Amino acid sequence: MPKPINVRVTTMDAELEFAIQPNTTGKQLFDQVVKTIGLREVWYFGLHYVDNKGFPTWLKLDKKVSAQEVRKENPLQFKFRAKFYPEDVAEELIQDITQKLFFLQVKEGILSDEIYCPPETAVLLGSYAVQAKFGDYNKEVHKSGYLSSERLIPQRVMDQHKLTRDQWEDRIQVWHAEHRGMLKDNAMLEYLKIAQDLEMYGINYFEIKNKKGTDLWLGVDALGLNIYEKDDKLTPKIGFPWSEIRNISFNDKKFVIKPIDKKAPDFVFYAPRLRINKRILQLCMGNHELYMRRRKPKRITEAEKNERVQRQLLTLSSELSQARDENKRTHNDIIHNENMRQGRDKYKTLRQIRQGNTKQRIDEFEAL
Repeated sequence: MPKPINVRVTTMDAELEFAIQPNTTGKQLFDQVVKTIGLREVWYFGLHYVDNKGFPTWLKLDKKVSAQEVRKENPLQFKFRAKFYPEDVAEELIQDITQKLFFLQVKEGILSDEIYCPPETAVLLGSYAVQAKFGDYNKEVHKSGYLSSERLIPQRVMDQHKLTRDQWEDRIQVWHAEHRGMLKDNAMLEYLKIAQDLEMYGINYFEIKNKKGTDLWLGVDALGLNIYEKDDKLTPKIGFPWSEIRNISFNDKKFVIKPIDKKAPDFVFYAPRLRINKRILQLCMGNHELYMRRRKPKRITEAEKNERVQRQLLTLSSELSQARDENKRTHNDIIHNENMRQGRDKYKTLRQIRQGNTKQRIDEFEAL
């Protein structure tokens, strides 16, 4: 008689605990999870685990779960998370639940400083998250200190302003009040629309090298491939949109990305670890396929589309200037500020690094 296998699956805000069988496939486990939570925009999501050798792995839906060398423990431990992001959160997400799971996952990344976020944006996001959780601010319900348990902003932002925790709470409350009338779901959407303009939003970074051995980063996202220099993960230097990419493959350490324009050269780079390379391939093909499906069945910021949000950000800029402690800036702070001083942003930079033909950009790449 087959022995049942106890599993535990967590989403950003729930846990599921049930038993599967030795013949249960990843797809069957995945389907049980999404059905339980009522999630139907399944193309964005996957189950993540650690294998019996210590490596973070995404579950294959085709294979038996018992055959994927999941770390032996009772219960087996999985995390249900977004593996891919939409190109534009505003145009694409359909369900409340889908929006929520993205909102929670992105917010976790911002708060942990996995995703760099400048002070004024961080604070405004914080106030939108507060609107989402609490609903309309009401002085007679939300007495002083209602925010005392909240993770409002990244520690870095707190470290560089001469404000107390109580002052941070006072300031976030004022902005919370500004969002009166906004449905919780739309506050979650507004949060995502703001966050999606961040330099590091939605990007998976991988250590790579060009031919002459220069250490670089590869960025894989819904829009395409970016190349970063070793000490600057905010500012891509060279870019290849998915529209120019025919296929992606690798062998051992060598990645070959072929062009749609057959007369263009191949984009070639190196990455040292087999397991990581399998993941890079999956992320590339996955993002590429979604990209193509959107088109064959000029990007601006949320601030630029949304005059009110634009004013809110600049009002916060003025409000935070006095309290700023200029000796507390981090490396990423410094990079971001210099980009801003030059008038740059995510989309301007993306268009800039994508100019020139494929060969010119590959030649730049090999020169780094």
